Amino acid sequence: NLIKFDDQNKVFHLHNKQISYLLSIEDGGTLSHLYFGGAVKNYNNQLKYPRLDRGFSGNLPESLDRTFSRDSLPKEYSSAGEMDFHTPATIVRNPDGSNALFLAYKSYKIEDGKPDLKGLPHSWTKEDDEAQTLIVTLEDKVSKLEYDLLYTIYRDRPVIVRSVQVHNHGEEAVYLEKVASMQMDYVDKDFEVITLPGAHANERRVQRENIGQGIKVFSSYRGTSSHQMNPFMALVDHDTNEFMGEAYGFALAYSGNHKFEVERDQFGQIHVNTGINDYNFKWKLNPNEEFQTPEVLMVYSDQGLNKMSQAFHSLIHERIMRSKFKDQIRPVLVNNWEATYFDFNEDKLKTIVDKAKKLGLEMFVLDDGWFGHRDDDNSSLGDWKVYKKKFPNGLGHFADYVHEQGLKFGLWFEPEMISYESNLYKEHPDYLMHVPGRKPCPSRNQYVLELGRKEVRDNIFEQMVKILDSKKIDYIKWDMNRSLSDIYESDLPADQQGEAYHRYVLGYYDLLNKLVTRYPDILFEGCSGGGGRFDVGQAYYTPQIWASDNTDAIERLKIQYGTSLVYPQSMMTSHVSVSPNEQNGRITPFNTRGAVAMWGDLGYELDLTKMSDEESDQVVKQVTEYKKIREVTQFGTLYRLKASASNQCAWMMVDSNKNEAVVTVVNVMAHAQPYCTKTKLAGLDPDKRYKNLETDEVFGGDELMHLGFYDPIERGDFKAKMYHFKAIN
Amino acid sequence: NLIKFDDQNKVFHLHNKQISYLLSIEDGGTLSHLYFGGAVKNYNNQLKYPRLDRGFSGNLPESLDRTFSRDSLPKEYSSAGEMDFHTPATIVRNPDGSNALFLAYKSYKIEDGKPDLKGLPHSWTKEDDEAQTLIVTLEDKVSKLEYDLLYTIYRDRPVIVRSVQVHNHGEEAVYLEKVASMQMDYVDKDFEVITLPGAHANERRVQRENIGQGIKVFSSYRGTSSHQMNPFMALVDHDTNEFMGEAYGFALAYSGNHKFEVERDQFGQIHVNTGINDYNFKWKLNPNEEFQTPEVLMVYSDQGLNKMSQAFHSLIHERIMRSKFKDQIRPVLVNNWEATYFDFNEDKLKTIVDKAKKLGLEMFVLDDGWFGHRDDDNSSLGDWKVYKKKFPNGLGHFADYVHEQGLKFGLWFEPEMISYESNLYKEHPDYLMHVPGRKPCPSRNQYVLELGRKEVRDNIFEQMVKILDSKKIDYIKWDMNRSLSDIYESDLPADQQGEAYHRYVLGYYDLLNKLVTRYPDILFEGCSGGGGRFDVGQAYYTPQIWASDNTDAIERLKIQYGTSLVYPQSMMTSHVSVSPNEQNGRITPFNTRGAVAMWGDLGYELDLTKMSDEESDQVVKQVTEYKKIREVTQFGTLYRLKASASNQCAWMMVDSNKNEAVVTVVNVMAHAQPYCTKTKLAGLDPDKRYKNLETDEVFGGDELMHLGFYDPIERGDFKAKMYHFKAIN
Amino acid sequence: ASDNTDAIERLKIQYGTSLVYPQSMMTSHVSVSPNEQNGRITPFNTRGAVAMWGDLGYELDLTKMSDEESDQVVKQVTEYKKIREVTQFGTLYRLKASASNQCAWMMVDSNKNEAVVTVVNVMAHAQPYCTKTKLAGLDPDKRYKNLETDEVFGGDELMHLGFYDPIERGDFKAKMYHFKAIN
Amino acid sequence: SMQMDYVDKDFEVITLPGAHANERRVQRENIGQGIKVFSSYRGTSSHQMNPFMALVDHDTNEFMGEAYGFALAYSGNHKFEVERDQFGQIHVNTGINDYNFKWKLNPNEEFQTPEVLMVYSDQGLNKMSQAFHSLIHERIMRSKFKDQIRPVLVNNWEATYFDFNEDKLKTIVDKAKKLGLEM
Repeated sequence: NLIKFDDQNKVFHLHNKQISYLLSIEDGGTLSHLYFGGAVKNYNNQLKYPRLDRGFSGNLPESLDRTFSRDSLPKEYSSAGEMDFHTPATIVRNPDGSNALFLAYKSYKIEDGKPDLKGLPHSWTKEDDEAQTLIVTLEDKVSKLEYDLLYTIYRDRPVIVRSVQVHNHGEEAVYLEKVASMQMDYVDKDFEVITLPGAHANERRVQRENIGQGIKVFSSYRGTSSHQMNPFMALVDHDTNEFMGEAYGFALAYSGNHKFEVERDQFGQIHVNTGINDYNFKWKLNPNEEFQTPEVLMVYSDQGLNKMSQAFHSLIHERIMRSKFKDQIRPVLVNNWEATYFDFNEDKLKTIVDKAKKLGLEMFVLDDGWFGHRDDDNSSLGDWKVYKKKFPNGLGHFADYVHEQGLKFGLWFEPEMISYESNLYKEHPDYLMHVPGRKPCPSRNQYVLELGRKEVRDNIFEQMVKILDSKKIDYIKWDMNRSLSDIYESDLPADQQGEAYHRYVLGYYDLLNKLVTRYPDILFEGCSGGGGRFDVGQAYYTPQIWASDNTDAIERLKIQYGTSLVYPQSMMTSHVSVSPNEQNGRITPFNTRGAVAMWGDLGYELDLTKMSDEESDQVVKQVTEYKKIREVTQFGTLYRLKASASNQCAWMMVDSNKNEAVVTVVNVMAHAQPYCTKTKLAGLDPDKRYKNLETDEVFGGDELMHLGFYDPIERGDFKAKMYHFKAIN
Repeated sequence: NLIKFDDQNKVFHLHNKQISYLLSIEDGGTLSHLYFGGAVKNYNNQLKYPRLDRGFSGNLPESLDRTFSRDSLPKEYSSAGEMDFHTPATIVRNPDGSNALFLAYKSYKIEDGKPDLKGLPHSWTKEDDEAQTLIVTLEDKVSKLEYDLLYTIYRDRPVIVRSVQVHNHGEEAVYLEKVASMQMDYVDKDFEVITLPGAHANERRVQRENIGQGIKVFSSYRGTSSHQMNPFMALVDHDTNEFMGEAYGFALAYSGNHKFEVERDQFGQIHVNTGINDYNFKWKLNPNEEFQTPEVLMVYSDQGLNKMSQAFHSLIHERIMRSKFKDQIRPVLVNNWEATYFDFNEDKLKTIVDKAKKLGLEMFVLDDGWFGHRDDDNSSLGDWKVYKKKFPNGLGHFADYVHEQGLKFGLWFEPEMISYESNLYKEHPDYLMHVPGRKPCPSRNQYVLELGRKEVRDNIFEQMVKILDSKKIDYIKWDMNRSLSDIYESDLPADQQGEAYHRYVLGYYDLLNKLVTRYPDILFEGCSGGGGRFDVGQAYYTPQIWASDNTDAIERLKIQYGTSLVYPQSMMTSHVSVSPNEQNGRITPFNTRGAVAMWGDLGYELDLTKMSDEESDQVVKQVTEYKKIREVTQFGTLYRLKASASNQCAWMMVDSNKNEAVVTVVNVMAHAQPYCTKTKLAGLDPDKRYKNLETDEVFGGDELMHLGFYDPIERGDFKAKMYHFKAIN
Repeated sequence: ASDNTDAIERLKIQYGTSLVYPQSMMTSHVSVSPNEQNGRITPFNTRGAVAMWGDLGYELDLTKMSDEESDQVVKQVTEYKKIREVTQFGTLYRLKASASNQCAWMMVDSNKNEAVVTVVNVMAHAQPYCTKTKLAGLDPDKRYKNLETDEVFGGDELMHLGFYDPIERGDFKAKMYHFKAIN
Repeated sequence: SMQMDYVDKDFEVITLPGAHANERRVQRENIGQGIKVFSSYRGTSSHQMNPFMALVDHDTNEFMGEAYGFALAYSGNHKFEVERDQFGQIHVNTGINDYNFKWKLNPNEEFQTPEVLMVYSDQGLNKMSQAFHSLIHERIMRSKFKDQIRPVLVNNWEATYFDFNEDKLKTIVDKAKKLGLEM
């Protein structure tokens, strides 16, 4: 069906209408990568790697053929100790102290659908016939280890999904010092690389570079996927842009330490690994045990980055996210954090609720400060019980009030964290993650829990169900405000402390899965001081994620633009916040804040009771208009049109039948002598006729995409305009 | 004089007329990097790092101050487990299984001269007073480790030399999983990075790149400094070129596995480590032991890359090389490898000696094939006794014949290597480096010796002195023709197998040092399939090195150009070889091979007896000319003028008093309609008057550097011209 | 120099004008905000600092200024009279071009005893990169007192080390420095 | 007014294009084969293209590298031509634009062109600019005021446009006086 093995020339071919993926069994049972790209009907050996004696690239054991080398062949995988000098995909530590591993082809099987990954988020299928998986097994006969390489192709997607499962069939333990989820080697490709670096309050700007000889590394070891480097990269041709050219995307489905490596070697070849970062990673694999890596989603586009991005959005939204809310319009909420910070009580919050109701908002979210005795960020983490001074009648009483006003109710937690000045720390001080005999380093004056221990998770779990069993909470904002610095797990032997990072993430997933599974009618929004854990693995549990603590309309342009490179727009949230902006002091028009916050799932995060009449009227109009378009903005096909470095940022959504489109154009710097700009649309049907619903003028889809229209000329920095088109009969 | 500590502001200042280097003791005893660059007389706290609370950049143990972080401060050093998220300079494994180290300032001392590095090559002083060394001690009071950071400054050079010595003052062992020789952090610099990648027969092309957010790694783990990536890196301004702009050069004095890391972080700062590669590196440091790293040479130029390169040339030549030959003109020799390969006997070689004498050559080097039963490269490594079939009366009989013809005699060895097909292997099979139980991988159908074992080194040492004590050998070419792939040392415990790479190099150095020390009157030429081990460390033992097995005049332009970026031209050798070229098939003029080969130390490597009469005449003239100019070409100050991607490559040497200059200009591709080009000189005295010794015309130095001269126009590819100027009274 | 009197677009106009023409040849006025030609909003102090690069003037209805703006004018005028000999006639060095997100320049009197430096930041950032400003045109062996802080630095320090620019929130912000050689 | 031909130079060209309310941004380009023309025929030297050009090495910046500056001393139509030819040589003309220029020169008459100032810097654009500043200020400008501090003036144009009378201007004058303005 989708996957065939030609036993004549030892070539595996994964194939659908859009893509072909070819790999083969070369000399020494070496698994060789041939091709990933546009579909071909057949293969006829034209990509067999040329034989050449290359100085200092050595050969297979006992071989006299100097023209074949594992140091030059493009491959599907690699290891330390096989006469390869590229950065290896896997590294094993053997009882004799060596790091040797020499993998050779053993067998394969082809099966329908794709197997569940134990303890990890993963992509899946609705019907078994919609995908197939190839599992190629390699073995080292001396250490008796077997590596299963998994490859999944979906029938209807330009996607290959890969991961690795290691098995110890020997009599002694080994340690896994590194296990990449995949490796891909290219020949005669002159790619550029695109990644999404950033910082707190500055996530995921698009960065794009040449690849020189050596290794470029994009990674995190913060215990999280991180603000500073998203687990994603794309390889593109020099000329690829948003609308044309080839692109290969690689998204790692994992929310902890990642490592993407892009190496160009001495023969001009590009070698790529992705998976769990090997930094302090050393997994003890006992006899008869197995280790499963997270998976990587790989997308090929033959036609620009929007098309690449759209394939990620569709896969994530349709075959990764489990939430019952994933296909449901998301509520327009007010969140009180920037509005009040810690300085509030119930009565203060009730006036905000009352104002939210008059403005037509749909949900009120209670943010940090409701619990323990949290008056500031120096205490109380670990004590998930209401702070009575602020809620004298309990939380249920406030929740009832919110519901009474026609609003849903949301609540913030930070389940992974603990403060010295908490009841939790006084009763269970060993729950705090640290190295015994060493003072731990603080970050935001708090510390991290040992989520690798069941007892620790059970305690936090029980605290939480005590609040959530009332079913008065409709939504949970799950936050996480520091990286891991003191890496240890107190109940493991010394020789297993290389497991602490990954066991932390497994425990996080386990606790999280337990809560979203127990409360399927709760909308969970992920958060980590903004977008510090914004990845495909997280999507599996939370259908939306706070993109950034930076709520400036202008800096949000670059953050939402970069985020959309991988993640569907319904997965990121965006709030209208006060001006001057609280993080950078920028002054922006209220209407621009609105229009930028409608790209993600719209909400409000400012003190609504302090808005002028004029601002309130604008909120009324924004919310009324958003309710009419949000099915299209939240779930339509997304096209990036213009990137902010150009002084304009523009994007649009089109519904799946191309009958309706919503376009936004934002101008950054004003100029006294402005150049005329045009905006051209994308993704319309050239033979439909579209009415501009503001002006009632009608335009062929062909006109909107080829002619476009003039952006209106106006004075003032930071101005936006929106357009709404609908196909007529 | 050169080093001061201000104990009130806690600032160390190393200073001479050219450079200043500033570092301070910051909060928490954190050693902070302030500045390295043009000299300043005083310092007044203006570079104190700004305090800002940065999200997810955590703080010191027990500190309430969030505006200071080891994750944002620029530093002299760093480690895993100190709340820093950059790639760490050092990583330690403790008995409790953790990788935590927390270093804090302990004390300093300032000494004259600089201390010897045990078991390693290093720079040194002739008079104590020409340099001073600052040693800053940092400690971790829990593990009781102490790290000594050494900083040496020479009075008359724009150089800082750095290394690290780790001491275990606790009661239990630790393991060192990484120990960088140096770290340097920069603020608000938008550098490009230059490196010297290549391949076998394609070494050290200049590569130049932008630095994006993430980590760029330039490294080797071939057990040698390598063909693929030289242990060198420079950081430069975007507008820096050969003649102007700032440049920072870093050369690691080490001939094993290296790793240069250049990270640009989330706050736009650039973070650099250099040292021994941490790949499979794990050094067990028992109580009361120490570990010394190789040193790094750092050069600052405020005026282009020529001036940076010249500071390295001068340091290497005057204060690193130890050979009695280092200041002596190098012989014009013939080497028979490309002339005959393996297919020769004594009588064939004698005709070549005879022709060499007629042509005025000064030395004959007997290359591979003279020993064991070496008829091809499938046997005999490890059997260093003459091959009686080829030398029926012994090696001394041939050596004597060479001397009778008035030439010196050189001999090739590959002391680090072993063939299965050898007496060495038959008698001592366990000398062969391999993981017990695993067939080793072959490369050039040979294997590596366990140089980490005294027994093994002594065996080879004794074989070699038996030949060399005859006093009949004036020169040794020391070759090494494959990388290390099966990494183990049979006499170490399993938990010390992470010492195998570094013990191998230490053993190599130990054997090499012993031999060069016993034979001060022998000229040693290093080699490793060409330039696979061309580094500052090797220079300490061998004053010249075979630059590449590529002997094509045109590809050698790029190899020699990139080589000269760090290494004095007297350290590289270059031979006129046959056309068509044996490696790439290019056809070049005999004159062009001559001119390109006089940049390095000139030699011939082709069957002299087969040359036409016209070529013999060219050789006679080349050799007669070279003897006149070679004091200037071999030891004069070097200036690169034009790089070959321009279609021209040009360079010149000027003697120390600027009275004599030799210039070479090579045109690569001809054109039917050629543009006129000019060549301008550099490094002359503008107020001297220089006679062109071919034409007798006289030009002011100012004219030669400002006006230059037209290059002659000719047809034909791959043509060269040389000029020789001398100052007149 | 231009009918455009926006402090921010004036950075590029004044920068390109100075490529050829002495600064005393161009005039620059403090004008109202929002700017009348492009609608940009800028701090009053930034308009002052950019308008002192050329020969300073005011072009706005002085009778409509708030008391706070009038005090700023009094202070701008008082400061400008002290320094204008150097800013109008000192040797001009451009230091930073606005596309870098900063525009900076400085004037040094003919004996290198006095210098006036201006640094203007265009876009604010939530997560700002530290920047330094290095001076040019000073005597490396003179010692120069910052007249605001009273701290003293060698000419060599000010040109090779420079100093950290202060980190502030808000778009379109300026800082000036006045150095004078001491005995 | 002049012509300059270069051999084996791989210059970039800097010019000062703009528009009304947007004059003299720095622009910097490669020179390909063909002719690049920078000019005015507005009867003035113009907002759109200042009569100035510099040729610089690729690595030249504000502080280092060679630069050649060419300023045409003329306030009418100019034309700067930078031609790179079929043999890689660079040919430059500067003078009065020839566009609808046709001057009848009778027997025994003469025609004098405006002059071009050419500056060579061996050390960056600041140094080039400083030489233009010094020449223009000391050897071109004739005005008695050229060496005198320039007055801090208020100009009423953006303050009132056309809508004023004397009484209104007098209130602005009074306020200007309180603020310490001089004209």
